Amino acid sequence: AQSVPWGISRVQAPAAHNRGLTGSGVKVAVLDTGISTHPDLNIRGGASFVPGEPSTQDGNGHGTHVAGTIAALNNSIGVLGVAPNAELYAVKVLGASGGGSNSSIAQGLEWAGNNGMHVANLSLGSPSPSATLEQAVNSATSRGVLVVAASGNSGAGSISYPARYANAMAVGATDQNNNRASFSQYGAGLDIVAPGVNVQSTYPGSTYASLNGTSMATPHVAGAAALVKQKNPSWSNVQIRNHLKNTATSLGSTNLYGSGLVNAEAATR
Ligand SMILES: [Ca+2]
Ligand SMILES: [Ca+2]
Repeated sequence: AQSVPWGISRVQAPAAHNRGLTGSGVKVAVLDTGISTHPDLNIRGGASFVPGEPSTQDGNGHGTHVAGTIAALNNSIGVLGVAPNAELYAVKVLGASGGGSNSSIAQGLEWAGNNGMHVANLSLGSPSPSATLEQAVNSATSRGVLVVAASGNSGAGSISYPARYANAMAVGATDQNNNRASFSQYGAGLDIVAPGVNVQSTYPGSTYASLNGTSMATPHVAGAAALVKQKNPSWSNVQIRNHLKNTATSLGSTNLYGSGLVNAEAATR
């Protein structure tokens, strides 16, 4: 039996699926710890930029979990993605420990741009600015990729990098009451928020797990961007970004919530 995780329902993705929008034909790169083969996922390709981890399989679990929130398959098992027909690419920029380098992350972004990805999901952060990261984000953006990044889980009033760079869309996390999750970083640069508490998704070993974090929120937004691109094939990264903010459900102060809660229904109206 297939279950619909609460956050998928909260961003109203099934309404968009009922309009026939499922992310078909949209290329989405997951820059993370990899993505493992899973009965509820379809991986179309990928690349690794971790020294000594030449495969794209996931030795951590984080990347597989993030991938399922974007595109777990619509079928008789498991869970369901915001964009269950999106084309998933596994771009390994983090090692099994969950950490990587600004150089691997930047290589991943360059790969996404060079390979015509439409959306790049970065459920990761670096605590400090890096000109290398910034130029990579800028480069991918100028080639046409929409970069979506997590605000981070320290609870502080400033957001992590590369989410804090202007050309990266910054996503924070809400809970089931549509309040900001205590850990979700906020402040200058925050664009939008999405469910990030008790998020069930796909996990290595053909299983499912629940996790918390802005890493879990971010793929809700990447998924929604995929639905908007299927409806509006000519739209640029910038148009998609602005339309998501414009159609989000306001939750209050932009400092804490950016435009508010991503709404897949209102954005594909
Ligand atoms: Ca499924
Ligand atoms: Ca930003």
